[PDB]
Amino acid sequence: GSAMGSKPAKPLPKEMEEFVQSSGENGVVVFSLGSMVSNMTEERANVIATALAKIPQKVLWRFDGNKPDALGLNTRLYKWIPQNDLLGHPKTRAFITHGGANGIYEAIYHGIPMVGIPLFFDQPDNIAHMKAKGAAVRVDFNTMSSTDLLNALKTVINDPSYKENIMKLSRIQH
Amino acid sequence: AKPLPKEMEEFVQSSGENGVVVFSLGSMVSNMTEERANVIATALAKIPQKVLWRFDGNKPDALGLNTRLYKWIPQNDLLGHPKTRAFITHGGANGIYEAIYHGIPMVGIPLFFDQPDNIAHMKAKGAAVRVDFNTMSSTDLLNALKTVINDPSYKENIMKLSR
Repeated sequence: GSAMGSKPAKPLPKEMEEFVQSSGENGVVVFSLGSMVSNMTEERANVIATALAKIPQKVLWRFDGNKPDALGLNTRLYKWIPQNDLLGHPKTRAFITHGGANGIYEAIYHGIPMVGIPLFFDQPDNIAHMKAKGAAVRVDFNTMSSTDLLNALKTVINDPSYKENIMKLSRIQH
Repeated sequence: AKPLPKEMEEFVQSSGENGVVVFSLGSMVSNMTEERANVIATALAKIPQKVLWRFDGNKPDALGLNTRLYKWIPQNDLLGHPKTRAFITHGGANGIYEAIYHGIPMVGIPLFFDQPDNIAHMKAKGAAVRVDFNTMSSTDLLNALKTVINDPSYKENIMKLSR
């Protein structure tokens, strides 16, 4: 019973696990665009915040800018997230991601369907293969409206075809 | 509710009282030259810790029996494991936050972007040593690892930053 402890650390930090548990039946959504667009224009952050505020899920958003004016009560901002641990949490319903390789692998591993928002580099191709397999919907960061993002979210969270398609990939992967 | 994939967990537990080291240069090091992979593998093979290396290229000839390659690692789960002794990282912000949160000292190998300044800050705080990916020899990397594992000031300094 030392100060460090001799057991593996808890999956989620203290307040974060309480926030996830408070989602009840609706569950949560993980939102991370990676380090390179954790800061963004006020206009883009409010488009996103407005969409996220309209789903009944709780939302964990990796974000470091100024708090958006339209941030919903269901949404919390985090400078960092234990992404794999959130994706493996039983409450998690969807992953909004830029489509990096580590994130897609964790999404497939844990069977979490995606809203893909590719920005740079391999990310457009990474999401294209997920969209092909029915495990993701794709939206365009620069031009998406709040309703565009909200519809993508509602689709991936509630239409089970996305969950089932990524579970097919999950069951091969492990 | 298990942080590590089964086979990865068995490897981590197999480290006994030596513990493990987590090595990840992130997404932008997809692959590297044979020459660099052998320099790294040679160094990693010479510590008593077991080593989990995020790596997706050709298996290095010099890969030690203490070292395993993974296309993907659960980085926060490994850093939170009681066996973990050090984190060799490119210096991405998320990894550094996790290392600070779990009290794990770092060998920083910054490559691009914010990574040089991220690692420079950790080194200034005594929580990291810094090496150069393109220049480092096997001895350089081995000495850095030995330092941050065996000199406790690095772990103690990063635990200060924790709170």
